[PDB]
Amino acid sequence: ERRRLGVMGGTFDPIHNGHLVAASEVADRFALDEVIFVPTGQPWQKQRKVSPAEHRYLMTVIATASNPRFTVSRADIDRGGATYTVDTLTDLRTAHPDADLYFITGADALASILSWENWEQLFTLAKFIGVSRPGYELSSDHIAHAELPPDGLSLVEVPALAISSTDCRIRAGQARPIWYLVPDGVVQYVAKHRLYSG
Amino acid sequence: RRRLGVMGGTFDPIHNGHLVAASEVADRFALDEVIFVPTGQPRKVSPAEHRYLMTVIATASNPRFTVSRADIDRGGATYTVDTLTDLRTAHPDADLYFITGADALASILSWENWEQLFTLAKFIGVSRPGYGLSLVEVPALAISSTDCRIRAGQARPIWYLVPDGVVQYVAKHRLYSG
Ligand SMILES: NC(=O)c1ccc[n+]([C@@H]2O[C@H](COP(=O)([O-])OP(=O)(O)OC[C@H]3O[C@@H](n4cnc5c(N)ncnc54)[C@H](OP(=O)(O)O)[C@@H]3O)[C@@H](O)[C@H]2O)c1
Ligand SMILES: NC(=O)c1ccc[n+]([C@@H]2O[C@H](COP(=O)([O-])OP(=O)(O)OC[C@H]3O[C@@H](n4cnc5c(N)ncnc54)[C@H](OP(=O)(O)O)[C@@H]3O)[C@@H](O)[C@H]2O)c1
Ligand SMILES: Nc1ncnc2[nH]cnc12
Ligand SMILES: Nc1ncnc2[nH]cnc12
Repeated sequence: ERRRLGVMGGTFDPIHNGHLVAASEVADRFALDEVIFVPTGQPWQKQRKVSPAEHRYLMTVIATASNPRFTVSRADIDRGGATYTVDTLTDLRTAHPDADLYFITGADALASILSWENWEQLFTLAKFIGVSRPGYELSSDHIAHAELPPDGLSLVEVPALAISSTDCRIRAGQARPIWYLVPDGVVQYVAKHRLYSG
Repeated sequence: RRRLGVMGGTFDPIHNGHLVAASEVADRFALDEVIFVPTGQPRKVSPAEHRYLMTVIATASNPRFTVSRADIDRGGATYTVDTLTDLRTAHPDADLYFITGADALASILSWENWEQLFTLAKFIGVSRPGYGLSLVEVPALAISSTDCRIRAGQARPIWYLVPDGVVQYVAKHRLYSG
């Protein structure tokens, strides 16, 4: 029986309960033995100043610590240059050569992955799961510009992804509470390091 | 004057969406405290003691949240005019703000003694996005107690939907499984 590993890729600025719900749901639905959270090292620059990678890594560790089936990888953080998912999966394939990999991320990010990165490598390395919030309307036809390999892509709606990291950052900047949006431990970490209150 | 939130609901189970909503309303309306009030109840509803205890577990860590037994101890059906009359007596010099799901509050004119309701408190309805009385949209209310019960019954996880402590409470008392 091959091990089945989720690879949960995100910038996580901050990680929030929506991400955790999504990973837990996908792990159960796809019978995953473990979910490996991989915070981005250097996410693509958007028109936005991302917290230092070490802060995002620690928040992800804090958030996932209590789950026996979650862990955190530094694979992207400890690779120089912009983060690309072919590289993420090559590294994890190396560290887990006998495992079946399932890469999990937001539906919108998965569209970007498929539009820029090489499909031959991507679908040789893993299957893909796109998770989306209520009201987000994307078809599997629209997530790619062409037909995808057989069982290569699944899409999963997760109601708790109504919670967004952007909303958490704005609230923190406005000195509005992020209790219950964001895990205990992470709330206090955000505040004492003043990550968004600047 | 002191400003008190009154967070009314059946809470079967209480979940992180409820906690998010109460936290936002308390901040937005500068409430000194939010009192959670589990509804009295006779669709098989979990016994009132279990719903009360889950709500206590869920709110314990917040210095400004507490839980009242006023509805479950009254006996018989819950009417909010009774809830507010009880709390008005318990806190005679407080401005009350009654908070619950906007879908519930939509029928307030059909609730018992609506005339007295609007003299006793201000009303705040919290809703998920896409939705006298103020309305507050709360993205986290995409999480619903119905979804939590369905999952638990199907032996699917409710981690992170429901607070720590409440997850394990639900399972060890087999509330929805079976
Ligand atoms: N165009 C790109 O940015 C791009 C290109 C190639 C590869 N990737 C990979 O795509 C993944 C996401 O990168 P990002 O987080 O930087 O994209 P993002 O553009 O910051 O976020 C895009 C959307 O996806 C959601 N999201 C991101 N990761 C998620 C996750 N693990 N679970 C659920 N929802 C998630 C975000 O919600 P929140 O804000 O709530 O997370 C947001 O709504 C990373 O592994 C990254 O290496 C991204
Ligand atoms: N005659 C009356 O005076 C009268 C009549 C009806 C209701 N009420 C009062 O209305 C309140 C709701 O009763 P219910 O909970 O039994 O209604 P419900 O019909 O069980 O649920 C109605 C909707 O409201 C949501 N909800 C309930 N309480 C909430 C809260 N505190 N914050 C956010 N969403 C909430 C539910 O989501 P979840 O399932 O996720 O909570 C559901 O979507 C109680 O205080 C009840 O006494 C009074
Ligand atoms: N899935 C899980 N199993 C056990 N303990 C947990 N704590 C948080 N998530 C958990
Ligand atoms: N709003 C809050 N203030 C202080 N400690 C808390 N713990 C959980 N919620 C809290």
